[PDB]
Order: sequence, then structure tokens, then C-alpha cells
Amino acid sequence: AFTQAPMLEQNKQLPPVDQRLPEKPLVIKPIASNGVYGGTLRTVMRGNADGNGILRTIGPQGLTHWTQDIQTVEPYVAESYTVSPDAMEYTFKLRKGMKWSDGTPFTADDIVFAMNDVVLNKEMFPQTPSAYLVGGKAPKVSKVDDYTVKFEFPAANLSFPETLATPLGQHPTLYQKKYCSQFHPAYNKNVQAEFTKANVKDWPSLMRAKCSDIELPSRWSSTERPSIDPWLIKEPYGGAVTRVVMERNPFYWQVDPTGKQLPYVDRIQYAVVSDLQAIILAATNGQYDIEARLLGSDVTSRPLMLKNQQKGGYKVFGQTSANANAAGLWLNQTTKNEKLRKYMTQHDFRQALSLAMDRDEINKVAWLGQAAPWQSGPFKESKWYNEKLATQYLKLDLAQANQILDRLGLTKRDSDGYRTYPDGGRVSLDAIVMIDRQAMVQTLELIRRQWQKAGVELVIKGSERSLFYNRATANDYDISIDVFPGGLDATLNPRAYVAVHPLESRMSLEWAKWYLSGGKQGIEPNESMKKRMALYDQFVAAKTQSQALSLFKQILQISADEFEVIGTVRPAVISSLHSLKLQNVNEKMPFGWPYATPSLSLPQQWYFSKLE
Ligand SMILES: O=C(O)[C@H]1O[C@H](O)[C@H](O)[C@@H](O)[C@H]1O
Repeated sequence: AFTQAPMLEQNKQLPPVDQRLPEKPLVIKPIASNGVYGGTLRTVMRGNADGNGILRTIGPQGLTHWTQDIQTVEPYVAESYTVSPDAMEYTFKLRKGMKWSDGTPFTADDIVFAMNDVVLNKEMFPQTPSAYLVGGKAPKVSKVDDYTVKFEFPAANLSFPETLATPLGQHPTLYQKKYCSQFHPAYNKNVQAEFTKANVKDWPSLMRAKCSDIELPSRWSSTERPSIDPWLIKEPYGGAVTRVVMERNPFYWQVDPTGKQLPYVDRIQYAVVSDLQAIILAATNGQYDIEARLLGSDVTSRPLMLKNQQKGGYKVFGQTSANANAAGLWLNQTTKNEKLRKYMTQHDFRQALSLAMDRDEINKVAWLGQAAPWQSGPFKESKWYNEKLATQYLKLDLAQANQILDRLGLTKRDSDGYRTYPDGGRVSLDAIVMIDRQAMVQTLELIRRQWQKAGVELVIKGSERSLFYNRATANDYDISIDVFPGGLDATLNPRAYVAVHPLESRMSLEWAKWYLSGGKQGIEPNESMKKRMALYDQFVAAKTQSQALSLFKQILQISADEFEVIGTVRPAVISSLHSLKLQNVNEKMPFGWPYATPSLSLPQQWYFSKLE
């Protein structure tokens, strides 16, 4: 029938392997070769707020999964699904006999519980996760039979299969009804008895503590939360741990073409290292079997990584980043600086700042000449390419920048030669940056010098990640520097074009708060942004592919016309690495959060062999 890992063969307390697998397990075709059981995968997470490093190692186990070339999705946890002709109704067929990590049957009841008792429960989630909303409206989720679940949306939802393949669309498979119902008042009529032991005082917080959510640290901090993951937490993630250990799921629901129950690798061990420089040192000494998340986006480490391949016994593979920009300037339309805000909100002021920038200098110095000047738009390889959004205002034109600033009335000068506002005060912008992002910090220093020639002061406020995010959510910045997504993943990750992401749409997080709260909170966006938000809701509800294309192209055009965020360079190659002994890593996969890379590569079929 099927075969199993020796470490499970030796555990006589488990059911036979046939009884642990679905009747028809998902058969994984390996990337390169059929594999061998065994070993520990060594990798790394940066500190104690990096739980997505586990998620992007083991992979979200969603109803669908990206293909290796990210051009479409395929049924994953679902055996198959159907779509109604108008794309309003999705029906998923599950794999009969599939089981959770604790041996409990996996059935339609779990998906209906996840959606109706957790995701769509307004006490649990006062704002419903956007992955399941069409025009701010929720689907009707119902059990069709013991292995079939139906989603009925109030409008067409063409993108739902793709959404289900992203990390943020994985709630349907995240909650086992039996275990989680213990912590839910619709099932446990004395759930308050669980509060004290869990250090909580309400049931949504109890659910978060015990059952968790996509990106909560609690997802990886307990050994008793059942899952359908390829490996399971054994040594948990915590506030002060130095390592995390996961071991194979004995009920994993996939086999290779020889009938072997996956995964091949027995164990994953994560070093928990706060200092990014210590991670670089360990990685160049070959301490990690895979590192494809933390070190590759900053090209300043690439020379050292390449140089130490032979000594460390690893191979660098270059990935194409989905991001449009490696280090974009997010200008805050709702800056609390009242004098600056009068200019920040003018298109021509933002144009001037872009024209005063020398992106060739930025590329050659901060990015070792390995990147390329770019603004915020999708790449030419994408159907979403917009020439204006990608390339306007890219060339240094200091004279025109100074001419615009003069025309805006910023002609008075202070004793250091900077421009001032008409009623005094240096024209000065505070830029927040994470201090350990070396290329981003260096980019800001070069921009500071360039803007000085236009009489504008850039104040660089570098900090640890936590203070960077606290400054952002306090609306306490004029500029925030971080990537612009959208080079390849524009509709999956539209934060730079329309203010829909509550932490990262930093042209104004108050605008995003207004969008997500239906106008009850936050700050009213300007007319061009409200129009894009309305177009975005129409796009999600588009009845046809060509209507979707038209609507999102309109969003991108308005974004180009407004020029709200200023790019420096599109990404250099992403330098990832894997040990020479680690087999079946797809070295051609793109890099990005919507595909949870490197887990896109199906880590359950990675394996170890030392081969010539
Ligand atoms: O940690 C991760 O990989 C991810 O975390 C968040 O979801 C963030 O929005 C993503 O852009 C990515 O950084």
C-alpha cells in the first residue's frame, strides 16, 4: 500500500499508515527527484516577532496552492472544486479519510466551523478578514455533505481561488472543530472556566491564545493545537526561546510517487537570533540548510554570501522579487506636521522630491549597481504594466525640482540655506526606517544629501522594528521607507496603489482605517483615493475577467496621476541559499509573501543527499 518514515514505523502506538492517510492522498510530484526519509532541516528566525518565518518555511496548507511558476492555483487541501458560471458560488470537495495531526478526522465540519464560528463571528473578528469579503459583504458558508463545503458570495468573486492560496486566505483549514469548540461559547456554555489558566478574560482572546490566527505568535507557541501541517511544534516559539523544533506530522496527508508518506525530512530546527549580523555570519559558515527570507533582499550581503559558498557547503540561488520597489518612500498624506501637510498634499511637491533624487547614485552606491531605477508600478512582464506608474520622474532634474519648489512659494531661506515655509520653519521631512536594513538606511543618507541641493531637509529616524511600527501606527512620520509590492503581485498586494492595508498603506494608515471601518474611524481620504477604493471594491466584485482588467487598470492609472509614493530602485536579485545536500529546492521560484516563499517549493518533498 503506502510506506512511512522509519521514525513512525517504530512508534507502535500509531495506526497503520494506510489508516493515517486519506483514502486517496495528494500525490506530490517532486521538483527534481524521488527522495529519502530522514534528517533535520536547519534554518533561522530573527527574534521573537518572526513567526511568519515558520509559516514561510513549512507552508500555509490552504484549500488551493500556487503552481511553481505562480501562474495559477491547483486544488491542495481540497481534492477538487467547482465554480458557478457567474463565479458567485464555490464548492470544495475534501479528501475522504484525511486526518488532523492528533488523528482526528478532517471533514467539512471543520471548514464550516472555521468560517462560521471563527472568521465570520463578529465578536471574534469585529472586522472580518478581507480575504473573504466582496464589497465588504460576507459569504454564506454551508455544509453540502460530509466532505463538501459551499461558499456563496453576494457578488462575483473571480480571485477567490488565488486568495485561498495565499497565507492570509488559509483560515478555512486552520481550526479543528473538536479542539477549538472547547474555547467557544456557542459550544462550551461555561467557557469562562478556561480564562484563568489561559491568562485571558474574554472568549475571543481565549480563542486567539489556544487556536490562534494566521500571523499570531500563539500559532507556534503550543504543542497541543492540532493542524494539518507537514511538521508540528515540539519545542515552542516563545518570548525568550533561543530555538524552535518541529517534527513530522504522523497524519500528514500526502505521498510521493512511490507511495511514501511525506514529509521526507523528520525535523526542522530554527535558531532564534535577534541580530541580523549574527545570522549573516552563521549563514556564511554553513550553519543553515536553507535561508531564503532574511538575507537576500539586501544586496550588501551578496558578495560575502557568494564568496563563502565553497567553505560553507551551500549554493546561492537568485530569486526574482515580486516587489516593484526595494526601498520606496511612502509619503504621509495625513502627516501631523501642519505646515508640511500643505505641500505634501500637492502633486507637484512630490514630483519635485522625485526629480531631486539621483537614483543612479543610489543604485551604484547603496545597491552595488545591482538594482535599477524604478517607481512603484508593475513590471513589463505583468499584464498590469503602466509606463507612467513605472517610469515617470525617474531622471535627476535638480533644476526643475528647484523651479517647482520656487513656484510653490518655498523661496525663503534659513541661516543654513534650507528652504522655509512662508511663515518660517525649515522644509523638513521625518523619514522612519528600520536601522538593520543597511541598503535602505544608506539609500536615505544619499537622498538626504541629494535633497539638500533642493533646499529640503530629510531627517533620518532609524530604529528597531518595534519602534518603527509604533511610529507608523501612531501616524508619527512624514516618510516611511520599505518595499513597494506590485512588480508581479499587484492585485494580491495592492497596498501601494490604494490605501487598503492597515499597517503598510503608509500614504496614510488613517485612510486605510477609514476604508476598513466603512468610514466609522480613521480620516476621510481625498477624492482620488476614495475613487480608487470604490474601484477596488468593484474590481473584487468584477463579473468578468475583462471587467476586472479594466477596473484595476483604472486604479493604477489614478495612482500614477497622483504620484503619492516615490520609488528608488526596483529589487536587485534576491540571494537565497540552500546547503549542497538539500535536494528538491525549486531554485527558479519567485520571491514573495503572497506565495509564502520559500515554502512555495513544497518543503515536504525537500530531502538530504550528498551526491556527485
Ligand atoms: O513576515 C513576513 O514575511 C510578512 O509579514 C507580513 O504579512 C507583511 O505584511 C508581509 O509583507 C511580510 O513581511
